[PDB]
Amino acid sequence: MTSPRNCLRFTLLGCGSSPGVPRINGDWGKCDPKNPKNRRRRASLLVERYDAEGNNTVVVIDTGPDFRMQMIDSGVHMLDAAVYTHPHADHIHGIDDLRTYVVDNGRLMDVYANRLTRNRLYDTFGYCFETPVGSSYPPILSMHDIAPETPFSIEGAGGAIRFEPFSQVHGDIESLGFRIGSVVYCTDVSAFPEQSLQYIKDADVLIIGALQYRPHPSHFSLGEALEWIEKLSPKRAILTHMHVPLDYETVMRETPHHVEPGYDGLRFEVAV
Amino acid sequence: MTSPRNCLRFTLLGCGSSPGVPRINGDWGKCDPKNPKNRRRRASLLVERYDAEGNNTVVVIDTGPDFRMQMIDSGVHMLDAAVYTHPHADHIHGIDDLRTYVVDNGRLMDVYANRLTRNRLYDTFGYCFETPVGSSYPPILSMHDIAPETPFSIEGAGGAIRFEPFSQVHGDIESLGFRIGSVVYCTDVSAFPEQSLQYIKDADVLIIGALQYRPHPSHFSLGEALEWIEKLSPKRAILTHMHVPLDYETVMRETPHHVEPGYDGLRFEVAV
Ligand SMILES: Nc1ncnc2c1ncn2[C@@H]1O[C@H](COP(=O)(O)O)[C@@H](O)[C@H]1O
Ligand SMILES: Nc1ncnc2c1ncn2[C@@H]1O[C@H](COP(=O)(O)O)[C@@H](O)[C@H]1O
Ligand SMILES: [K+]
Ligand SMILES: [K+]
Ligand SMILES: [Mn+2]
Ligand SMILES: [Mn+2]
Ligand SMILES: [Mn+2]
Ligand SMILES: [Mn+2]
Repeated sequence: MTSPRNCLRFTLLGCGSSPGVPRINGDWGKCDPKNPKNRRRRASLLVERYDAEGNNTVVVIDTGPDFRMQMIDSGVHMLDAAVYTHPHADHIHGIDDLRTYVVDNGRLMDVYANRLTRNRLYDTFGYCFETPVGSSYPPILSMHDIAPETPFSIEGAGGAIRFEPFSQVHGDIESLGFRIGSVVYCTDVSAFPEQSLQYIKDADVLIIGALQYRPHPSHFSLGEALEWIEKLSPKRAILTHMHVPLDYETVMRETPHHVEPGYDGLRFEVAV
Repeated sequence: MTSPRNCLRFTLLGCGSSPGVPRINGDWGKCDPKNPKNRRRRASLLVERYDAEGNNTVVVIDTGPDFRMQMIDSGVHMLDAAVYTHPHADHIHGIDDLRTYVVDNGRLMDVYANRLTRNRLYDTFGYCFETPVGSSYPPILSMHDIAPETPFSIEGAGGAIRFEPFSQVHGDIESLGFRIGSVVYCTDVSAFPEQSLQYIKDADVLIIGALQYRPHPSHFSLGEALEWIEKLSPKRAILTHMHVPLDYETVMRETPHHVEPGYDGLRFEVAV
């Protein structure tokens, strides 16, 4: 058997900070421009469940500006739902590209967001939900609420994928993290509230944001992320949302064996 | 002399329709997937003026979702201004990526838009103009009005670039086209008003949208674009905003010698 079966499969679609690596002006920072692993798209995760016959349920976490190229390069040509962490540009400005799937599926695309995120999507992308005055474009999205500490499930051809959302502090706003089975996704986080600890401890894989070496008001530094990894004892940790000071080979050396920097297209399967 | 001097230089950053080619679901339509010229980013044009010493003024027309990769691949690492045609997703959803230049230039990025476009950018990207409640992010953009039949000039290190905007019908809304010297850029157009004809006739290069073979309410078909090219007698025409029915090699054969389909990265210099 040479295709995925009886598993969850995770693909790190993007592992960069908000301006990407390099920045738009060609700035690679301290990254080796010759290592393709240092070319970073904006942060996003693809989550799939495969059954015994290889049928799949497919869910994306965040639709940033790189969403179209991320999906094309993933090789996965269908989508059941999108789930959002928070309403920052690098996580939402690719939303229009969900249109194609609406035509393929013959129904509105199910999207999942908390109230803060939803209310900002309605402000800035209202035409995706309701046809405005002077337009003939039908809406393309169907909104579902999510909230910390309330699990939700997304159905599809591979069976249901159950998400456990939890609260994160992200500078001056809240973002969501998610546990999916044994795998935890924590991007855009500067502190973990006490009530969220149960969701983040004892993960088989912890995917955790580490922006740079120096402190930043909205994200963990590398040292802060490593302190959390030591406390939470994941079997493996993968760093994400990495900015131009963090070079792949350098960070690989500086971190424990069970910890690695992410790279775009990083893919693994786990039991379900 | 092996770098540009004493010229205008134009780069077709993107030549695709709104979902790109291929679509996000991997659909190439009738395009040969093996020809790299058929991989199309969303429509945008880079305009540069170089002086005798190779100093440049750099202006982008539209900042769609592909804007960051377009600029990186262009090799041009600075920007003086952005000019907008109309407020559709494929032309504006990359706007946040102007942030990097604001830091480099030490001043807000000058953006140019008509009232319709400006009012939609304020709705959907207000935080780029004014810090909202609960935020510490400074604004990044400085807005300037443009209107059909009123020329405007953008200053920079290579000298001024003079734009002549004009009205286009684009289905149920108006879009702007621009003449820059001898070069005319007409994307997202389904009809030309009589008063715009003076700007589009007798171009050295006419860059004109041709979506597909079949009629569409918002864009010229290939046949309609060719009818206009015959009436307007440009020396050379380049087709843009091309959707998945239009294969590069096929359209090259079907069109007169002085007419060609565009491709991403297409670049030419003209006298100033
Ligand atoms: N009010 C806002 N709405 C959406 N995006 C914002 C807002 N304010 C700032 N941003 C952008 O959100 C991103 C913040 O990046 P991060 O450091 O990854 O939390 C940057 O792309 C900012 O330019
Ligand atoms: N009210 C709106 N604001 C912004 N973009 C829109 C709106 N309505 C539709 N669109 C998108 O704008 C694009 C229209 O594409 P075009 O066929 O190139 O004119 C598509 O990406 C649409 O999903
Ligand atoms: K390591
Ligand atoms: K031809
Ligand atoms: Mn972010
Ligand atoms: Mn953020
Ligand atoms: Mn368009
Ligand atoms: Mn349009």
